Amino acid sequence: TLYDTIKQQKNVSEDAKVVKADGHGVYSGIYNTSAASAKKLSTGAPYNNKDVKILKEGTTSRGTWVQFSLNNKVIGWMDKRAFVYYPKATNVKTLNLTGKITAGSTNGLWSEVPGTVNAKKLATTAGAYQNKDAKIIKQGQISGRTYYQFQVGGKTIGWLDARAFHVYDKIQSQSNVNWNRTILNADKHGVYSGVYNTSSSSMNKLSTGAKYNNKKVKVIKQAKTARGTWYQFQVNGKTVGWMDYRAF
Repeated sequence: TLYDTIKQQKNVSEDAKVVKADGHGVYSGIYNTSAASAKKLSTGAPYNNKDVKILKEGTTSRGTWVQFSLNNKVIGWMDKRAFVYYPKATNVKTLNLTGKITAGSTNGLWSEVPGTVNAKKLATTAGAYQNKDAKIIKQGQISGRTYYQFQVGGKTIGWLDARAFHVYDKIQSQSNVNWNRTILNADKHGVYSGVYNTSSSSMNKLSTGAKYNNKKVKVIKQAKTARGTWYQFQVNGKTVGWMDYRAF
C-alpha cells in the first residue's frame, strides 16, 4: 500500500503539446508505482508549449500517466492532464486531380490539415490563388471537412478546403475516328474548345449547336468523361470544336 498498482497499460502513437504543466511532475515511471517512480524528476514547466510524442499510457487509482518524448528523446511519464493531444486527419489518401481554385479568397490557407500537428495558417485567405489552376495531390479530413493539398505552377502551396476547388473531369478515353454525320436539333447542346469540363477553357461554350442544324459534318475524335461522350467535328474541313454525341 506504499505504491499504487498499474491497472492498465498500452502503447500509443500520438502528438501532443504540453500545456500549463507547472503543477505536475515528470517521473521515471507511472507515478508512485515503485521507489524510482515516487521521486519527482522535474516539473513540467521546462516543457510548456513544446510539442511531444506520446508513446505509452498507464493508469493507477490516482490518474493516467503518459510516457512522452521531446525530439524523440524520451523524457519520462507525466499526468495525461498536462497535455493537449493533436487530432489526426482521417481518410488521408494521395490524389492526382486538377481543377480551378474558385473560392480561395473565402478559405484559409494551411500548411497541414488544420488542427493536426505542425498545421500553421500560411495566409488568412488563399485569395492569392483565386481562379488559378491547381493540381490536387492529397486529401485529408477533419471535423467533417475535406482538405486538398495542392500545387500551383509546379510548387506545392499547402492545404485548402476541397469546397474551394472546381475539379476538372478526366478524359477517361479518347480516340481518332472518321465519321460523317448530320447535325439535327443541337440547340440544347453547346460547342466547346476542348472536351467538356476537362480544363479552364472548356467550361464555357463557344456557341450552341443550333447554328449547325441540318448540316453534314466530319467527326474526327471522340472522348468520354463521367458526364458523357463528346465528338470533335469539322465543317468546311476545319475543326469547329467538341459537342455532346446526342447532337449528331
